[PDB]
Amino acid sequence: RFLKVKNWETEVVLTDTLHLKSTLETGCTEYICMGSIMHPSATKDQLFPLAKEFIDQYYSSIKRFGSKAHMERLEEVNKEIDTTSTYQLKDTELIYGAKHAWRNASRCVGRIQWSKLQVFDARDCTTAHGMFNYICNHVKYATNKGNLRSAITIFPQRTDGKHDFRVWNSQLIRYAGYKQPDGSTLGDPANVQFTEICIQQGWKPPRGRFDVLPLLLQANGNDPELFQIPPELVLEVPIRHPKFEWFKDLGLKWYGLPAVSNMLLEIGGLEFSACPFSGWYMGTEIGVRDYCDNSRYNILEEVAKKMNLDMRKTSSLWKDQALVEINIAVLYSFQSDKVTIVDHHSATESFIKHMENEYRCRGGCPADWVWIVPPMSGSITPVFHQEMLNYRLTPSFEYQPDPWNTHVWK
Amino acid sequence: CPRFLKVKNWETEVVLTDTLHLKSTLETGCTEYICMGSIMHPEDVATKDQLFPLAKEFIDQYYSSIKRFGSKAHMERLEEVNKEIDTTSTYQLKDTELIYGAKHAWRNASRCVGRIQWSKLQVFDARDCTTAHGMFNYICNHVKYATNKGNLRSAITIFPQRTDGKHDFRVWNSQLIRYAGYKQPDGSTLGDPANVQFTEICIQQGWKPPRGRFDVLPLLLQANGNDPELFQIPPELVLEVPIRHPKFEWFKDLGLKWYGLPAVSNMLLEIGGLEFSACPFSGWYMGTEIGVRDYCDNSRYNILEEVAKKMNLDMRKTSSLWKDQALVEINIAVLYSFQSDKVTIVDHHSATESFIKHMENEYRCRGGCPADWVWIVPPMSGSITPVFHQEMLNYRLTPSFEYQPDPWNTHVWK
Ligand code: HEM
Ligand code: HEM
Ligand SMILES: Cc1cc(N)nc(CCc2cc(F)cc(CC[C@@H]3CCCN3)c2)c1
Ligand SMILES: Cc1cc(N)nc(CCc2cc(F)cc(CC[C@@H]3CCCN3)c2)c1
Ligand SMILES: C[C@H](O)[C@H](O)[C@H]1CNc2nc(N)[nH]c(=O)c2N1
Ligand SMILES: C[C@H](O)[C@H](O)[C@H]1CNc2nc(N)[nH]c(=O)c2N1
Ligand SMILES: [Zn+2]
Repeated sequence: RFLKVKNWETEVVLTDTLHLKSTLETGCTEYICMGSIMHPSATKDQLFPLAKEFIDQYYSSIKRFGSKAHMERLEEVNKEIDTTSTYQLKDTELIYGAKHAWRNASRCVGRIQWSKLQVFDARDCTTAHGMFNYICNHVKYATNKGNLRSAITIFPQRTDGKHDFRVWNSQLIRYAGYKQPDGSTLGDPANVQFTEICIQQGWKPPRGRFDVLPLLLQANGNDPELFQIPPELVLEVPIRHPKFEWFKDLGLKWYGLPAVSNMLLEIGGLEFSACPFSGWYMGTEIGVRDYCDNSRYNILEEVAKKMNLDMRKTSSLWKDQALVEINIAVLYSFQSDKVTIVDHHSATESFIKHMENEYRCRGGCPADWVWIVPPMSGSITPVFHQEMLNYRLTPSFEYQPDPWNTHVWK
Repeated sequence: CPRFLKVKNWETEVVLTDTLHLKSTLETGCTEYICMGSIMHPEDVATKDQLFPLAKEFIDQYYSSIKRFGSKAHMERLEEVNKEIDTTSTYQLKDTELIYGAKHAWRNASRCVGRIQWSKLQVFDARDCTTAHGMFNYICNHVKYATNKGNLRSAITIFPQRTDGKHDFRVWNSQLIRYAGYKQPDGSTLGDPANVQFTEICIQQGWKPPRGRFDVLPLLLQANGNDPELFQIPPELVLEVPIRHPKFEWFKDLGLKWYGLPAVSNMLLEIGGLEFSACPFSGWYMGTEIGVRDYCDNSRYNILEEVAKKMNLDMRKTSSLWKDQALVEINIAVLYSFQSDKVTIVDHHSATESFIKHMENEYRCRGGCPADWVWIVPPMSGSITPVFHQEMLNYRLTPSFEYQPDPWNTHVWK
């Protein structure tokens, strides 16, 4: 049945019909909502209807549903699943599938850009060296000297589960984290375990606060191999503040390119376990979560100190004030270095415009309020006031197990 | 449905196990295929047959809570209730049950961050009320008790339950204390834009409006399904706080103030299948309710622009974050003003920390704690509060507070 969503600030009401096309589970039931749970919980027989569904919607998108080309594609695919227990996507299908996995990503506030995605087909890759070459090309292309461009690189699909392609890095570019003797942590605390795996694998750590991690790449189920991304390919931004002259002295920097490399791309029942994708940052991703999460860089105290704020009571809101200044700094630094970045006001504004576009042309837009609303100043952004329906459309990006839990070494 | 559900805190890695969800009752609005977790709201009167098991379930729960389950007094209460539903199509709660039920409706309110306080609720039994004048008396006493000269105390006043649906008690006000809002001929709004409709109802009903920026609305009170009647709350019972800033001397020049007592009066209390359509309850504010929503929502008092001007902020680019900057200062002022006037208020850091402690205790002692993340996380600085990182399960337990239709939409005028 048709569902309505209201914006409580503008009184705009949209009608969702698109949800009628979803299949696999949200995690919720009529009795229990799991909207804030981060991760809720093939064969020839399972494969064809999934392939059929996908081919059907592809040919429906290019206005040739039921065509001879459509009819023959279905036959070709069925015949191929028959003999090889799988099938291969056409290039046009791969590109359509990747764009729509982004289009369907309910947790992404950046989806107004969804159809401008550069798709790199790396399905001919066979070795970690080949993966490294492809990933370098991606990074170089996507960075584009600061004028960032959205991109995805797609490695060979899963076959028997024993020969998976995986990027072991959760993101292509991240800073190392080190467990110090005294008990504290140097670098990025989120990456302490992964940093230790790289060290355990032969990586010589500079033990700095912003050491770019090496790539750990697994091809065709083999042991992963270490690679250093060439430093000229890694664009970084020193963080400074437009008024606080002392801010530069904090010694902070971040990288310009956000590139998720641990997710799984599902298209027509096919599983692409290595599909690193990248866009550009929303300022709060760095300024709020990376720098101010207690379990991350945790710099609020220091900043509030230099701001000489009253830090004895919570109700002075010293944390909130230091937080805003940090996020001003990040946006100012990127903009000053002409590195693409978006603030949470502009991004959420664009997302409301996108939703309206999608309801008009597509009959809806799956969206996860819990992730869409920014981690600071929530209700002064327009998505706070926007009701959203969340549901799962395919093609899609999914979570998968960390490779160091599933991999049986040499 | 699975016996155990786990929730993780992603900052602390603490994992909690929920069994309480097995007792969930009505719908969330969600399905296997769609989640409605961000949807704000996702005559008929229970029949004899619908009422029996709802009453039994509640009575069983009550007698379990007092460690007398299966006792003689328990079986006798069951029998008395059953006969009463049989002979009168309804039944009456004992005072003990009424108090237990109200406290648990609060305990079960998944959208409430203040529930660590739930067992400390003063319950006022107004089921002997017959007239709007009497409702007025009960509500004034509630307000005065709850206000306690600034040392606020949580309270609920419970008016007679629904009978046939044609004799409902209702407070027409959505909250006991709100400021009027006036639409002007040029399209601008004076006062609180949120209350323009209700304000015009009051004016039609005979209220003489002072037409100012902070006019306390009168009470519009309906007893026994009769037409509602207007009453002015004695102004000495309405504690207010002028808003000033500990640093910006000019902040007081904005002429802002707010009332001390948040008191919701449009919700329905369900206990044992009985429906209490008039049950105003009150607590104390979290600062952001005022500083972020009331003052800074664009469709509310919307003062961000004027605060930013007096702060001399660059307001031409959003990326200067001038809005965020002014928002923080406004919320510093609100907390500073309440604390200085010794009126109870809690900041969002303290409230959410207490809520996590509460939720952990509930998981351990009760087997769970329904919580609505979308409502629990504060409207500013979300991720620097501990609830942001906390996975939650949302489900409906009874006794409960529920939404109900606005009374002007359903009332049959006499
Ligand atoms: C182009 C600019 C983009 C912006 C500004 C943007 C913004 C964001 C933000 C702020 C998040 C939340 C991330 C987090 O909290 O960890 C997110 C999530 C996500 N984005 Fe986008 N994004 C962009 C591009 C892309 C692209 C190119 C793709 C894929 C082709 C994509 C797919 C996703 C997915 C699948 C998630 C959810 C990830 C998860 O569940 O952990 N995004 N995006
Ligand atoms: C004692 C201090 C209390 C605090 C600090 C507190 C805090 C809050 C806050 C911040 C909200 C969100 C309100 C909004 O955004 O409109 C809320 C909602 C709610 N509170 Fe509490 N509260 C308190 C007392 C109470 C009491 C005494 C009751 C009932 C007996 C109660 C029941 C509820 C309910 C049912 C909601 C959901 C309201 C809705 O859906 O509109 N609270 N509370
Ligand atoms: C494509 C893209 C664009 C954009 N602006 N941001 C992203 C996310 C980038 C990112 C970059 C990064 F370094 C780390 C993470 C992980 C965040 C954790 C893991 C899951 C829950 N939270 C994510 C991707
Ligand atoms: C008991 C209680 C304590 C507390 N701190 N806050 C509350 C809520 C008080 C309140 C006070 C108020 F003035 C308005 C509201 C509801 C505002 C909007 C209208 C539609 C959805 N929400 C709520 C109650
Ligand atoms: C659309 C969304 O559900 C709506 O704006 C909600 C979000 N969370 C909220 N949270 C609280 N505490 N109060 C609210 O009024 C709202 N509004
Ligand atoms: C428990 C909760 O689901 C978790 O902290 C979520 C909340 N919302 C989020 N939103 C975004 N964009 N990113 C996140 O990592 C999270 N974390
Ligand atoms: Zn749900």
